[PDB]
Amino acid sequence: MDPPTFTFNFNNEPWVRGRHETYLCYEVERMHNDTWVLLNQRRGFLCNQAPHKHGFLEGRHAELCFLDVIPFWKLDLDQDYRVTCFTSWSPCFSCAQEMAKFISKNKHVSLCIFTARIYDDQGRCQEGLRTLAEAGAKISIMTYSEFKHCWDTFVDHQGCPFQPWDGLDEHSQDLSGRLRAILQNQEN
Ligand SMILES: [Zn+2]
Repeated sequence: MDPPTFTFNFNNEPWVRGRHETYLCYEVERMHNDTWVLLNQRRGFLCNQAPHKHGFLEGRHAELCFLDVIPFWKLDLDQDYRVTCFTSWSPCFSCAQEMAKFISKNKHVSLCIFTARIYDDQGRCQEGLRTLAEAGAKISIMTYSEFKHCWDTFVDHQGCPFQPWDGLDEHSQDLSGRLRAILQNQEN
């Protein structure tokens, strides 16, 4: 892990050059009712690009890979599991359907996804976002404070301190307004 490894992916603001880049960072934790074990010491990353070794990209979603990663770890249903995924983009329609059904098959795992920015892939898909909030695990806008936590865990700040600002958080407040509308329509 490099000190700016997390900042590099988040510093993709300029990536708007006509190329599509996806960066996903996630962590896994084991929790027991008697005690809680934090495997934060280890971490991993997922990309939405298909494997280069087979040749040209064949098609792989970064968010979809994480959902398949849980079942690959053969997690125990009798043991509590807490998994968090850090991503900054909207999920593909195929991922929305899998995210809702996935939790239905595993409600014993606490899954939380933070999106720095949310863009609607298509219109009339507002219903998918509402369902995604209910079954698409818990989703919230990443705040600078939350970013600081990922900064220490994903990168060894030892010797390399991160200086956070309330600039990105200001944009999140406006984004929360649009997202609030989706949650505001939460019919009782
Ligand atoms: Zn997908």
